[PDB]
Amino acid sequence: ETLNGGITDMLTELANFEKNVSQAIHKYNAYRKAASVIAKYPHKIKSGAEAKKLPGVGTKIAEKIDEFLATGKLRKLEKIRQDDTSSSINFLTRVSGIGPSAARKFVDEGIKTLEDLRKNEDKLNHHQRIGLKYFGDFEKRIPREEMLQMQDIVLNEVKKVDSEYIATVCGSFRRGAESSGDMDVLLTHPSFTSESTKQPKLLHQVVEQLQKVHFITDTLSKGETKFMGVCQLPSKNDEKEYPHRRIDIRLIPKDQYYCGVLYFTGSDIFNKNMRAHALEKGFTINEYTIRPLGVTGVAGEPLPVDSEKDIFDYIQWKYREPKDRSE
DNA sequence: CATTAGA
DNA sequence: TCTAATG
Ligand SMILES: [Mn+2]
Ligand SMILES: [Mn+2]
Ligand code: NA
Ligand code: NA
Repeated sequence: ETLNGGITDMLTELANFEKNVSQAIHKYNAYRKAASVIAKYPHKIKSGAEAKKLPGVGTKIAEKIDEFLATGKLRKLEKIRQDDTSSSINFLTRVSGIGPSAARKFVDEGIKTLEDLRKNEDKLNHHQRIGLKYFGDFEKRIPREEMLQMQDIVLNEVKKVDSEYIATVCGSFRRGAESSGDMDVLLTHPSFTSESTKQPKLLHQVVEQLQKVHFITDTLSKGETKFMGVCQLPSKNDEKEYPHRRIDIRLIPKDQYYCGVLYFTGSDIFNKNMRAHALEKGFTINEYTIRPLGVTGVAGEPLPVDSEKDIFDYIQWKYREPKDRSE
């Protein structure tokens, strides 16, 4: 957790690099498994040879480990950190819609900067355009103060469209969090479940509402169950307008909500931990359900849930407020 | 791990 | 269709 800190961090740097710059998935995957075990390793690593004793640690990494233990740095790391081309990819990548792939392509074409991106808006598709347009706004955290204003809007229309809708702004926002990356709203309706062969309008309607009143300003992607967009708080009596925010609305079969909702509420750790517990408690929990575990190894049979309570109940735990869904 | 774009 | 990108 810290006794192995640099080791891990250098390794992660290295790893990341294979994966983005080059396309060395394997090396790339090499580094993480390594980086993952050296972390669990309960003691301070004094040499490569020692690390080496680890699973995943080959001759390759040991070596790096030495140079790093030996001198406060790593050449290859030093070299990569420097290099303009690789530098450039880590950056273009910043744009929503840009990934390694395009980053490499763009680069090899001479697009290294935001400016270049502009001059060639044409080489970019709609998602990336939007990403470019809102670059600045995209990196800015979401003040809960705002988070609450937004939620208030969204719930407001939803209802207005159909009173039957059930919406839940999930995430850290849900989890108390002072700020948040983007708004995730879970959506479900009663006339929509497992079987009940869709109702795409169900997603569309609201999406339509939100736009009608200007909360939604752009669409990264709209399907029949997931909508990825851009929203924004009405710029008041002027002097102050609101940064453009990433928003994801998702449709759900009412018969999956809480799991869903459970799930997204996280925290990643609360999850797994909650998930690990369902196992002893003779179950299984995943994004959509919770099935009783049968001795024969595995088993099935979807337990019926009417709230996040039902689930705790099931696995017989303490109902944890979102607030304390921390770990 | 799964959904939407795209070309 | 594959293949990219975000979650
Ligand atoms: Mn989020
Ligand atoms: Mn999200
Ligand atoms: Na080994
Ligand atoms: Na990006």
